[PDB]
Amino acid sequence: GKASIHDLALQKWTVTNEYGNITVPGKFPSQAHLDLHAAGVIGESNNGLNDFDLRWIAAQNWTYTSKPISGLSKHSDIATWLVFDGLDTYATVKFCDHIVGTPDNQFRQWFYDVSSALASCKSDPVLSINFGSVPRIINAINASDEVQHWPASVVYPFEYPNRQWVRKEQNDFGWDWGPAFSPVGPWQPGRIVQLSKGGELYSLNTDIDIFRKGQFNNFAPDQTAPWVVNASLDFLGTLPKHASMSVIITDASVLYSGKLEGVTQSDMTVTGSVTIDAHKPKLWWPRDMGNQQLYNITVSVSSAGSKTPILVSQRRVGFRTILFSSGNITDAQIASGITPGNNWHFEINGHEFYAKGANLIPPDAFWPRVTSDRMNRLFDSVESQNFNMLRVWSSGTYLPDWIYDIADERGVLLWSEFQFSDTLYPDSDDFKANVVGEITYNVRRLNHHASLACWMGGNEFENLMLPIAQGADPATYPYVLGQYENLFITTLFNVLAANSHSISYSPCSANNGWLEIDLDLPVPIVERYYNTTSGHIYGDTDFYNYDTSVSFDTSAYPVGRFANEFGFISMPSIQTWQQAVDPEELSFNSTTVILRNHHYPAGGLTRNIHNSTLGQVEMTLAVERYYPTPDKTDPVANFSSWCHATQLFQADMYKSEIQFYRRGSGLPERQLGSLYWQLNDIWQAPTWAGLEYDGRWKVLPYVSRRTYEHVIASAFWNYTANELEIWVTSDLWEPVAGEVSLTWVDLKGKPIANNAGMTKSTKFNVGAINTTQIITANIQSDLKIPDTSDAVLVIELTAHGKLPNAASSKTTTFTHHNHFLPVWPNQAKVSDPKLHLSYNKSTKKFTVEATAGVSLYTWLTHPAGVLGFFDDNAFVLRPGEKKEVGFTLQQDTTGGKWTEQVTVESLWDLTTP
Amino acid sequence: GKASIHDLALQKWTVTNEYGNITVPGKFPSQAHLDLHAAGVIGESNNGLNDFDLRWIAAQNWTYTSKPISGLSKHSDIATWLVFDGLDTYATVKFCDHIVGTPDNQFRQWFYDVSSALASCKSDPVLSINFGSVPRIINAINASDEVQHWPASVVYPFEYPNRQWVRKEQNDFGWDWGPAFSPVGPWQPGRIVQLSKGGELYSLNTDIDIFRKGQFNNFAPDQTAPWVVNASLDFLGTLPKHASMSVIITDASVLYSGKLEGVTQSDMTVTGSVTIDAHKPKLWWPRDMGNQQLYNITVSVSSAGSKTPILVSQRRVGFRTILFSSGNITDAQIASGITPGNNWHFEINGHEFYAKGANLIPPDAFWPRVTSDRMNRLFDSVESQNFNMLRVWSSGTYLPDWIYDIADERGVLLWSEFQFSDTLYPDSDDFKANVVGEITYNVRRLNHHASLACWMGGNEFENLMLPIAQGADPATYPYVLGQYENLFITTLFNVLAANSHSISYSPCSANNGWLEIDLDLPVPIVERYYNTTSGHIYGDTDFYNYDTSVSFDTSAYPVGRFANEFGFISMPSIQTWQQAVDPEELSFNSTTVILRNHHYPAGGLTRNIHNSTLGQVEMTLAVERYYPTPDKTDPVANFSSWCHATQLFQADMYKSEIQFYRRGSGLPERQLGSLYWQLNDIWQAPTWAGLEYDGRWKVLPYVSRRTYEHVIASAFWNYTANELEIWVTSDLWEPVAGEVSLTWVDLKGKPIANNAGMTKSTKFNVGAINTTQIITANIQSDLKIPDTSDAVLVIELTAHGKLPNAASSKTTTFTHHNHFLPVWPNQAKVSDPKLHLSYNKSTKKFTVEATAGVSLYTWLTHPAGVLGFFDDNAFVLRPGEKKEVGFTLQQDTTGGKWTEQVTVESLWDLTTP
Ligand SMILES: *[C@@H]1O[C@H](CO)[C@@H](O[C@@H]2O[C@H](CO)[C@@H](O[C@@H]3O[C@H](CO[C@H]4O[C@H](CO[C@H]5O[C@H](CO)[C@@H](O)[C@H](O)[C@@H]5O[C@H]5O[C@H](CO)[C@@H](O)[C@H](O)[C@@H]5O)[C@@H](O)[C@H](O[C@H]5O[C@H](CO)[C@@H](O)[C@H](O)[C@@H]5O[C@H]5O[C@H](CO)[C@@H](O)[C@H](O)[C@@H]5O)[C@@H]4O)[C@@H](O)[C@H](O[C@H]4O[C@H](CO)[C@@H](O)[C@H](O)[C@@H]4O[C@H]4O[C@H](CO)[C@@H](O)[C@H](O)[C@@H]4O[C@H]4O[C@H](CO)[C@@H](O)[C@H](O)[C@@H]4O)[C@@H]3O)[C@H](O)[C@H]2NC(C)=O)[C@H](O)[C@H]1NC(C)=O
Ligand SMILES: *[C@@H]1O[C@H](CO)[C@@H](O[C@@H]2O[C@H](CO)[C@@H](O[C@@H]3O[C@H](CO[C@H]4O[C@H](CO[C@H]5O[C@H](CO)[C@@H](O)[C@H](O)[C@@H]5O[C@H]5O[C@H](CO)[C@@H](O)[C@H](O)[C@@H]5O)[C@@H](O)[C@H](O)[C@@H]4O)[C@@H](O)[C@H](O[C@H]4O[C@H](CO)[C@@H](O)[C@H](O)[C@@H]4O[C@H]4O[C@H](CO)[C@@H](O)[C@H](O)[C@@H]4O)[C@@H]3O)[C@H](O)[C@H]2NC(C)=O)[C@H](O)[C@H]1NC(C)=O
Ligand code: NA
Repeated sequence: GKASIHDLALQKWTVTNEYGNITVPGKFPSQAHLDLHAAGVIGESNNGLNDFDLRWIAAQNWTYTSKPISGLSKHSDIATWLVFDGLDTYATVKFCDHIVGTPDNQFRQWFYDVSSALASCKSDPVLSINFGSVPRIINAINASDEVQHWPASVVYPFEYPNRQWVRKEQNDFGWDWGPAFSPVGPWQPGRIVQLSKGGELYSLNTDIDIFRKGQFNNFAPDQTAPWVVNASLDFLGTLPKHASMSVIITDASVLYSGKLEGVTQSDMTVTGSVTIDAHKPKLWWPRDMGNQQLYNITVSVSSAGSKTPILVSQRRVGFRTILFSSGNITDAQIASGITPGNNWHFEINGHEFYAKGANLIPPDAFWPRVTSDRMNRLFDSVESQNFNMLRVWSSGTYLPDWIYDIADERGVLLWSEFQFSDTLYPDSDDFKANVVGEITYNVRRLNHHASLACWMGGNEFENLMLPIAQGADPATYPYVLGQYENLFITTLFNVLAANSHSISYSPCSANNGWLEIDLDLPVPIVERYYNTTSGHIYGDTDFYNYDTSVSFDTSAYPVGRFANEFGFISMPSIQTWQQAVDPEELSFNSTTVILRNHHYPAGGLTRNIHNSTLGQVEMTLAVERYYPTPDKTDPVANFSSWCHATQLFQADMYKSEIQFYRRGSGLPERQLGSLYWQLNDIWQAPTWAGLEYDGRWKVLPYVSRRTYEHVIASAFWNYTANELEIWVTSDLWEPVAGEVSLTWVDLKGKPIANNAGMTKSTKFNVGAINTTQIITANIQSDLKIPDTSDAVLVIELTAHGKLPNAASSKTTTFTHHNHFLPVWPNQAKVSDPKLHLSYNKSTKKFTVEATAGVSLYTWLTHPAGVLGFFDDNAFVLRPGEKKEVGFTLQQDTTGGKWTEQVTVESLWDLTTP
Repeated sequence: GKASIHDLALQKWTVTNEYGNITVPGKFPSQAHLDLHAAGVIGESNNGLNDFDLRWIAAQNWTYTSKPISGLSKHSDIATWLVFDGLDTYATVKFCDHIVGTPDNQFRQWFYDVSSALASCKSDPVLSINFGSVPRIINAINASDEVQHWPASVVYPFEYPNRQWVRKEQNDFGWDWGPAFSPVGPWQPGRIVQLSKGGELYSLNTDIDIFRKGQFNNFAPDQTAPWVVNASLDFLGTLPKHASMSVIITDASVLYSGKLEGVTQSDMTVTGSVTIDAHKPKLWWPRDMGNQQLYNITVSVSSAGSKTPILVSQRRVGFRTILFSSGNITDAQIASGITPGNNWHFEINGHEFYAKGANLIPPDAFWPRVTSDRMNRLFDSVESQNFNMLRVWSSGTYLPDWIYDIADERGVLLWSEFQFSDTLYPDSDDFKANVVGEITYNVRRLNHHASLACWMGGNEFENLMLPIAQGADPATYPYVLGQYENLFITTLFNVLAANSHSISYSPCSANNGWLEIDLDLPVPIVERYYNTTSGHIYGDTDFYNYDTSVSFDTSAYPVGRFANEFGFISMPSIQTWQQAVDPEELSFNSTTVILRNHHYPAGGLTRNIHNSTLGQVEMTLAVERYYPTPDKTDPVANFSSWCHATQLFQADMYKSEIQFYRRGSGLPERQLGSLYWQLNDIWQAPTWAGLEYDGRWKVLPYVSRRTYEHVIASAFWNYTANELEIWVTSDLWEPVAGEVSLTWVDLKGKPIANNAGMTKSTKFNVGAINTTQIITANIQSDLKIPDTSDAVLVIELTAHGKLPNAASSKTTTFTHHNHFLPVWPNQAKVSDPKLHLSYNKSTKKFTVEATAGVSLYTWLTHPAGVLGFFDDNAFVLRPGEKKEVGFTLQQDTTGGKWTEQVTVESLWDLTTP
């Protein structure tokens, strides 16, 4: 009596529009833009001005229709279900011409009993799914005077208005780094399940919660306590009374084989738990903190009398604790010298760590075409930059299991969020009920992933949208604050706590922490909000100061506990532009390039050249103020070269912020995180990304890689006081010692006399997760530099130590390269360094040599036909010094000839015709 | 009392669509596609699948509206005219809200008296021109059962149907090498003319006819007779009775200053003539036949009593006779050994010459954007290929004066045609009246150009469309034949003869000649048609055999008097593709590349993949049968390389035809012309062009240049009999002597023993415009080639002689390079020739060297940022031999760095991964 399953992917689909005049072959899973492009009705959606030209698609219905489905049993002993892991979004499902369901949530698994439709069916049943125009439906919802309305500043759009009314990925209606395609379709897998009486059940969803005994959300657990493994299984259809549960936990070697205890059951769910000795399971750690130990847990449900299980579920899991700590700074912390206020940090298995990484946005406007290969390449680039965390930004979406799997096994912590973002939302009973379906399904679905690090209720509420709402409508503000608490704390925190003991919570991405957490309270998390004291420090920080005159001025950076967002936009490579835009449109300010800059966004549906131009201007001023301004005679080389200068400014600014945040680990703030805005791009356009749509590295990720190294030497320049400081900062969990060499040369590479009055070398000791000051110098009073525009300081650090939980006693050697230029890059008197470049096919290394003088911001550019990244880039090179640079080849289309097309350049080349 | 003129270009224009929802800035002259693209409403019309996607434009009206026009006098002593040199096509002209005209001919100058509209105007007048949707209007015309209809095979479309009903450039509705944009707008210049009573007149158009006294159309004039200069001037408005005319003719040094005699006048025209001694004017000749002597003739019209002229007109003219000879082969010609029948050749100033060139199609789908620079570059490429003639193909259009000017001064003969093409046409009274406006205006306008070489009534009537009509509807055929004669002979020949004594005529582009020409006959040209005799030869030839198994088989080529059309399609360069199509679409058979191949055309409005694919297949089979078939690992290099093989096949086939046509000059046919199909491209697509849209040379023009040299040595291979013949052919007007070296080597460059049994060198004598056989050899019986797949024969000719009408006694040296391969290129055992390439900035030469062996089809490719052509390309190179190759730089965008981006390759490179 096994469950009979027809995968909807193997069925045959046709897609039709609303007006009866467009019919093309369909795919499942897909969305209509993708099936239209596949048939040649449209060009690649990311191209040209398609954000405008393709709006006829979002404005109408699309229907996915199967051919008659064969092979279903028509015996009435049998229950026939439709199971949909994702439908995007408002849809009308029909089976043999009967409306069987009307789904309205992208983020929910839907299931419908079609037994009776099948029975009435005079031939093989056709399944059809009629997907609405989302703008039209949300416009119709909003137009009613019977629903909630908010001030214009609170619901101000990017492109389409009214997004707060639909449980759909919010960026689908446009964002300040992406287009507004509002795609629809069967966006995740789906199938038909036929279940026979007294037979096998079907598994819908499985919540595995591995926690320390006594553990609660948001509180540090007892690391000496036994593990509790709790398993709760959702299913279709009939589980008999007095059901029993057993589990086998094996190395992903049996850890445990046993029965579960305290079994409970209801109509569609069965739950049990088991306790395991603290000494048995090996711990999961993030990358560079130990092993990524995982286990397979298979859970079987049997029924009194039955020889064999009728429900079996398997997940891959880890044994670890991950705490997000946002409560008060303790007396103990205060006496240690930490500024009072509220924490904002993470702990893994009881250990504090410095978080290093970025914000992950959706890699594509069409989730169905996002591949395993594409996401594996992206994770390679994340590891290589020395990340241990991504913030999975809201709102794109809840990531599919397969993406958390990648994180799990590589050791990247995923700070996760519910899909609510940069606006205020409804809190009627029906909207909430829909949200609760969503929060309950996804919290349960995702809970077993070792990479999952926290849940936050949504993006930018207490730090941005709530105070906008207070300002915009003071009289109604306490009402909208109550809805916030009611939805994001009372409903949502209770839902998470009901389904997880292991994952901590915050009602939004940035806030001043909590005063109390207690489920006995009507609002179980009592937020601090603005109940603050002068001198105290709370919360994580943002930094988006676009005034280019203070960009490198550390007195303008925020003093906080964790930096979860910060950035400036930059152009992508010309090779990236070349993917999406016409050759004649390749200039800094062409109409198409400007219209693709959504910084700043249109605020609606117009072609807003003015707002886009504001971003164009920010980049232009940044370059003009700090970097040589290209003036290349070939207009193509001029565009390419201007694109690269914008990237240099972004890299250097992020470096400047990251080293300041990291040093803060050892100052009274005790800063413990850096997540730059933003890791990646959704299309080809000027943004905050470090990784372009296809994966190509900007200058940023090469610089952040170095600046995210375990042990770094960092140069801090107070340019008003003309004072230089060099600090050494380490994220290791034990003290380390080492040395930094400090070599002053002119831009031809000749040493400056007496090393400009500075020591050639100095030793250091630095505490665990801490910093130490090793040099201070007034450039005019204490150093003797004959010409500051003909000077560079080359900094090399070496240190010895162990990574956390290292097995081997053999100590690792840590090295960091850096430089300090006592003027702005545009003031440096660089000359042609006469770079030589060659490739060695045996060693697979490029050799780069400066022959005539010092090269600044040396830069290798791989060609179009290849994907990957170099082991270093944007570096200082002195003549005679030979540098070897390898490349991680992820994909090659050039049959190996790409090595001959690689080029090298430096700052000098920005200045030539 | 001077004429007051407002140029409509300096007025301010707005363009609006039919439905009130599109408004953009306008230009005059322009067309709506161009003004829409300029405003960013659409992308470049030539891009992607815009032939489909842009059809919403042709389907509706576009209105060009001025701002209120200032500065017109409102005195009723004054006549105010609108003068339009071209409006495309059906339009409604309004002036101060009054319909003043409804033009319906692209090819006519329209003028309208708006004096009364101006007088009623309560403020400054607005001029508006509402342009129709042409498809809609011709569909409406055709739908009426009151108009003529033809069999489907006769009016079979390319894309839009019904084109026979509109006097508009026929290719605007699509052709088998171009798109169907059906553009509309003020496509040529226009202005407002205010004329005061008793003042200056305004010149509309001026017919200058310089002929030999007694000369008539189509008959060889007397070269010893005096020149008659006839000047007929069209004007607005009032010329008083008893007007007089004088002329000054000056070097373009007075040739003549005098009065005109036999003056006649009517309402809008004044005419007079003057006779000049045969000894006074220096003659105009085509390029490489003498000087391009031109003169300025200024004609003034004065009135009894008036001190100064009231009408002045200036044209640039030449003194020469050009005969198109299509009458019977004379007894004299027969006794000389020429096959009987009818001639088809040209004579310049009484001398026969061999015509060499190609068919010129419109360079752009939008005539307004065609520039002087663009057409100058095209004429450079024409001269460089050794052309002396272009056939200005119908139907595109009647060329503007400025293009004939370029031809005039460079010496390129322009065989010109009336705009009727590849279908049969109406012959109602209104249609004819419209045509007569057209033929009369353009014949008069163009007559003074020395480059003008003939008028033919239209393309493909008697050789194609008439026999299709006889086959398709035998009963109605005599009726449609009568309309043909009535329109294209009775009406049109009379109209030309009324306005020109100097320019010969043919009722269509290809026919068997005439039996009689006599204006006393009801049909003044009595066509031979099919009144033929076995063994006799008539007419010019076409050749479009697409069966690749006979392409190089000279027994399949047509034996005629002149070859006016012949070809095979080939892909353009990848750099050309890259202009118009997405990167992902760059493969031989992508959907976009296939859809842009209009060989074969859709036959209507569908996306006809099947018909397009037939052309794709022709090119594929051609390559597979004869040339190495690329299999490059990089898909981009694979596409590029497949594009180049198609070009090699086209070049070699044209060479094979041209040398066969030219040799025919000395055989009983006495062949006297080669015009290959086609010179140039209207957009980026696989076609018969030798010059791609932007001007880039295919392989074809490099090969035809050599094959159009004055003196050539040509290899004829009968591959069934395995016989080689080498002939020397000369187009000079006097005998020449010289020598040809014949060097047999293997593909490493080592001589074959005893030169394979062939003489190393041989002398020749060749008659004026004639040929001589210098070698015959059976490859197996008479030669000793150890391995025919490891053999090449390198042929170099040198000769001494004079070009026609050369002043200097110093004789010119003529050299021609060629080769013979005794197997097909795909059978040749080529090895890596190890080519070296360098550039010398002082000499501006590239040096090309084969280091390791013989290189076949050596090929330099200039990069994207530069326009021009090399002085040689696609050549055989033997090792040690150094070849220098210069480049005519027409435009550079790369600031001189393009020389470093030039690459070289050979046949060998098609075969590598
Ligand atoms: C392992 O794990 C698990 C998980 O997995 C766990 O379990 C858990 O637990 C928790 C705790 O307790 C809980 O929670 C809770 O909940 C509730 C509700 O409930 C309900 O619902 C639910 C849900 O459902 C859903 O889902 C599911 C799953 O999947 C399924 O099954 C179903 O079907 C459904 O589904 C649906 O829906 C959804 C949405 O929702 C969607 O998604 C889907 O699709 C569909 O549609 C459930 O679950 C439940 O259940 C249960 O119950 C029943 C009876 O009733 C049974 O039958 C069953 O079997 C079960 O049982 C279990 O549980 C229970 C409890 O509940 C117990 O008793 C038993 O024993 C067993 O175990 C139902 O149906 C809610 O309501 C709650 O809340 C409350 O509480 C809290 C604490 O806890 C607090 O805080 C809050 O606030 C509240 O309270 C309040 O109210 C109340 C009344 O209502 C009262 O009493 C109190 O007092 C209070 O009040 C107060 O205060 C206020 C203010 O503050 C004032 O005003 C007033 O006046 C006063 O004063 C909670 O949350 C859950 O539920 C569970 N789950 C399960 C599955 O089971 C376990 O535990 C673990 N283990 C270890 C060892 O650890
Ligand atoms: C384009 O796509 C869209 C989306 O797919 C299509 O719109 C959808 O059309 C279907 C079929 O008509 C509807 O389902 C049927 O609903 C009726 C009830 O009708 C009322 O309810 C609707 C309310 O819609 C909501 O959205 C509106 C905006 O459009 C908004 O203004 C309104 O306030 C509602 O919004 C609230 O609720 C939303 C959740 O629904 C929520 O997200 C919002 O936030 C908000 O809170 C109105 O459109 C309509 O005018 C009426 O007011 C119902 O009677 C039908 O019931 C049948 O099916 C169910 C199972 O689903 C079954 O239990 C019943 O017994 C019954 O079955 C029997 O009848 C069938 C035939 O009717 C028969 O086939 C069957 O065999 C049985 O015999 C059904 O549920 C969707 O509600 C609607 N969705 C929308 C609007 O979002 C649209 O038609 C497409 N257009 C084209 C041209 O193709
Ligand atoms: Na209010």
